[PDB]
Amino acid sequence: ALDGPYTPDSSNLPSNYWYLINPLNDGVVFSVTNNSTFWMFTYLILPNTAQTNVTVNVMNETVNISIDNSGSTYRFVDYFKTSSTQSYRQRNYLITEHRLQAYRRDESGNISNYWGSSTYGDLRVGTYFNPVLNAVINLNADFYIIPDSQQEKCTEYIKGGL
Ligand SMILES: CC(=O)N[C@H]1[C@H](O[C@H]2[C@@H](O)[C@@H](CO)O[C@@H](O[C@H]3[C@H](O)[C@@H](O)[C@H](O)O[C@@H]3CO)[C@@H]2O)O[C@H](CO)[C@@H](O)[C@@H]1O[C@@H]1O[C@H](CO)[C@H](O)[C@H](O)[C@H]1O
Repeated sequence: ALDGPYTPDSSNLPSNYWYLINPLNDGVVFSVTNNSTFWMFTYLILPNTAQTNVTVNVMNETVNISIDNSGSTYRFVDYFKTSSTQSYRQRNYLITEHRLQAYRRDESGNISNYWGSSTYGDLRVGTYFNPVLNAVINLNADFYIIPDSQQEKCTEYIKGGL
């Protein structure tokens, strides 16, 4: 149906596709930096994860972050900073039954992904207005590719699983 799966890869990805990651493992599943004003990664957290300080190696830095997930399903949590020496801070999250999240970089270089919760009723695509034109995107997960004209198909997978 879908093009894929492909093994984990880093590349300066094009803008006319959604990248549907299907991470086998928790932890860092996605990252991108422009090396100057924006660093972003997504951490997949298991259900019933009490608040924990964890050390992670991401985009060539060893950093410490807080993670938590008191829910009964998976939680993909976005972390960002806007300068080299800042600490990472949490942004949006996706609550989901499935090991699936999806990313797209728009033509202005902004990262979009899925936020919210299908079960709660506020699942949405949200865009972080922090351009990273030509930045290498690290997909730390097996993934599939979906043409940008087919966002509804991507949403279907995010909601329902593969
Ligand atoms: C107020 C509300 O709707 N709370 C929801 C909660 O919704 C948040 C999530 O969608 C997260 C995902 O990242 O985004 C939050 O909105 C962000 C927005 O995306 C940012 O751009 C903006 O800068 O900040 C806002 C605020 O941080 C949403 O607010 O999602 C949870 C989990 O599904 C819901 O349970 C929660 O609903 C509330 O649940 C409460 C008890 O658990 C109460 O029932 C309350 O009445 C519900 O509204």
